[PDB]
Amino acid sequence: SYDNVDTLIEKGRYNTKYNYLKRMEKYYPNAMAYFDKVTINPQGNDFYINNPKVELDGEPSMNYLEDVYVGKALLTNDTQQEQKLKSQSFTCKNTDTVTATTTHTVGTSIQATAKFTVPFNETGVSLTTSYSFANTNTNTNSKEITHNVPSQDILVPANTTVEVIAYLKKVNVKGNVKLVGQVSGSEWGEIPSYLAFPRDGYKFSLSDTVNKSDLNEDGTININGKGNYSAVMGDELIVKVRNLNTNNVQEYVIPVDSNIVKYRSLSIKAPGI
Amino acid sequence: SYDNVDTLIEKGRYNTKYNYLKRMEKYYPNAMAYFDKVTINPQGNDFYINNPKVELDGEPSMNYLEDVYVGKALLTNDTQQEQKLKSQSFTCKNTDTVTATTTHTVGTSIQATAKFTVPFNETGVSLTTSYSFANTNTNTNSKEITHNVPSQDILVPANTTVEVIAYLKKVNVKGNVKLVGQVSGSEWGEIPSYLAFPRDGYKFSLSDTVNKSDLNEDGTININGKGNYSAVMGDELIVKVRNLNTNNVQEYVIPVDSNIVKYRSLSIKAPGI
Amino acid sequence: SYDNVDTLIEKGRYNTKYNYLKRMEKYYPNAMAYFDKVTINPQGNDFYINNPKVELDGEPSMNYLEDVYVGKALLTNDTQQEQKLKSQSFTCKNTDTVTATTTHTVGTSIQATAKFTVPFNETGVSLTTSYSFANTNTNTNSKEITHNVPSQDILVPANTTVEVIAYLKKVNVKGNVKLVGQVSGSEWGEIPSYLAFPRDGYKFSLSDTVNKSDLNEDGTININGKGNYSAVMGDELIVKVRNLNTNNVQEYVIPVDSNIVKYRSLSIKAPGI
Ligand SMILES: [U]
Ligand SMILES: [U]
Ligand SMILES: [U]
Ligand SMILES: [U]
Ligand SMILES: [U]
Ligand SMILES: [U]
Ligand SMILES: [U]
Ligand SMILES: [U]
Ligand SMILES: [U]
Repeated sequence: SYDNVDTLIEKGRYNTKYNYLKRMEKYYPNAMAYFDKVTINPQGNDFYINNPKVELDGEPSMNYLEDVYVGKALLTNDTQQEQKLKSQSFTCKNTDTVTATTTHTVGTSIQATAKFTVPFNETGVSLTTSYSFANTNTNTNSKEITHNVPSQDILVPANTTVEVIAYLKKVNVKGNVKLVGQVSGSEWGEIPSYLAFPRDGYKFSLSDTVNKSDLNEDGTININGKGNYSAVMGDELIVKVRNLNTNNVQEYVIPVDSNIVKYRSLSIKAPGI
Repeated sequence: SYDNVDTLIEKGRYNTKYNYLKRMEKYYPNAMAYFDKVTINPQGNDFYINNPKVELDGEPSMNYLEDVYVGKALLTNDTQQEQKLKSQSFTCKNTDTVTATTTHTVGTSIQATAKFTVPFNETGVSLTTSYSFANTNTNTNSKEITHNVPSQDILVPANTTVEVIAYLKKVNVKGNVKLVGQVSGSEWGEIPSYLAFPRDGYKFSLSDTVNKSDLNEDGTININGKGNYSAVMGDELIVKVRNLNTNNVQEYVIPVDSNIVKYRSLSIKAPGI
Repeated sequence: SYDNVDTLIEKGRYNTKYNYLKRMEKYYPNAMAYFDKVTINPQGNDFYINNPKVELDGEPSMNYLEDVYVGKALLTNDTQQEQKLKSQSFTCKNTDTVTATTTHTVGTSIQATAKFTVPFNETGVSLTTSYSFANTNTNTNSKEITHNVPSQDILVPANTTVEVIAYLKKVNVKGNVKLVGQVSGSEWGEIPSYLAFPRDGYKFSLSDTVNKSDLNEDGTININGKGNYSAVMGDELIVKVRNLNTNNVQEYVIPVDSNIVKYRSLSIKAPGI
């Protein structure tokens, strides 16, 4: 259980080149001193990260960022009794975005990717990016959403005008992910024959660079990288209605009903009932 | 109907210099090849953009940005009945600003300007800048506003203290303008006499660089540039009162009544009536 | 009363070097002309700023910046009568920070510091930094706060589900400080003997570089520097409950009860009572 730079672990080439000169120490006593005059030429691998998944390192933090104005309406009840009065429908085209960086890669050597869906729906519109395990990429996805607020029925007391403001709250969800998976496989190369020294075909596994305890059953080895994200997305649609005689304001959420969000038609009471 | 770089269109000097060498093709067959050995020297113009107006390319977007704290008050009713209790008056000096850039000029050659008033009043205080049609200028205007909230009468139930918070909502209105107008007039210059070549006084209109269809009646030609803006301005003044026994909060807008905004004196009910 | 660069005032070395050559004008008429061939070597001081205090140059400005989501809860009353229903407790670890710069030092020469506590408590958690009088330092202090919201009792009408959102308002308090205090003391040095010129041990006070009127009783002299700040801190904890039949939302402040803020357990009415 546990490991973070595939690249540092692949320096178990160091093992092949050392043990190599160690045999040669019998044939010539100054063997170790030739450490860098002897080149070691990689020629391939089947290195692979299995079941790459991104997951939440910590809980997400959420801030209510801004409110988007969506619409306005005066509704006028010049009657001696209370009336149901209909507001107009609105359309807001608003964009939900997320941007996602890899902060600590998992080594550079082996490529991998994994989708991550933003842990905040609240509208019916999900949002996904991905992370690259092996370089520090900033990827950015997004989605235009059209919120269709239909007419609302608003009870308005007698001799009251009423101001109706509608707005879409936005929320900014930030957090830290960990990139994880189970690395397998081997490299094969050659320590080419130098002067008196013999050629040496090699093949090391990554299993054999750590410890049989750290290693799993199935033979792979766990890796972790780091990554952050920051998304901005719609939350509730609010309708605030204000009675222009008393100036009291009452607040209402208009609930939800591709990339088109339709909202319920509600009947709601203005302050003064 | 339609055109965007006066400057590209003024390269109907190219027309005068070409047609010029075209006549000379009879007298000498290698005329076109002297295209850049022959200089063309402008000497004046009465180019002019008529009725320059800025106008809204798209609807404005509005975000409720921040709330400015304006004041606080505890109001205490240690009586066995409900009392009208007066809050203190406040003054807030707050600044409404707008900044405005030209994003795609209309060509560099001819100067023009046009005022633009920010499409959001909501306080009694308007805000205007302008755009330069011919260079990418950022201009910034602003206005200090002093909001004078008088004493408010607050009904407070028996044996209730009440906390009153007042604040000014700010709103951030951003959008895209288009700079428009009707260009007229001409340039006059000279293709000075070179070696065997004769001098050639010229005068071309801008009308004669496009197409009689695109041209208007009156003879001018329509132009468009681009421009954005971003203003931050006051919207409603809110008074929130909280009943300290139940902790319910009720919300109220205090309506409006040079660069001094006076607000109404309202009578309002604390939660608990 | 009044003074702002100790450093400009210490150029009453200029006084010692001038008056010095003024005596020499008798012995040789071209004395003033040697002004910079004569070196003046400081060797010490007991300069000191007494009772250094930071204080508020203007009132603070406060913006409600963002709301931190703290928790969510559905509470369901599938009974034919009204029920008290308990929400779950939450923990929010949130950080209150302040950053503070010195904008106009008070001269570079003499060191001093003074603590400044942020003029906004509202949680039970104060916040302090300091200012350096003599260089333009940005210092930043902060405090993790854990807000412990216990279970709340929420009256919920019959056949009503109810959504409960809890959030912590943050506020951004910015303003300008003035760094003040009463400077005392002296420098002593030497105008070393050059060619025909005699050595001259000196000791000037700072008192004797301005005017006996500006000077105080006790002999010191008032100084002022400038400095700004910007803190971000928690204000009220809000619980908003929404009745899912009518969609009305009522709002509530949950009042406060080291770096651990415990909150009251309230009994509150959902909309619909
Ligand atoms: U995991
Ligand atoms: U919700
Ligand atoms: U509100
Ligand atoms: U237009
Ligand atoms: U309004
Ligand atoms: U509120
Ligand atoms: U003072
Ligand atoms: U408060
Ligand atoms: U609210």
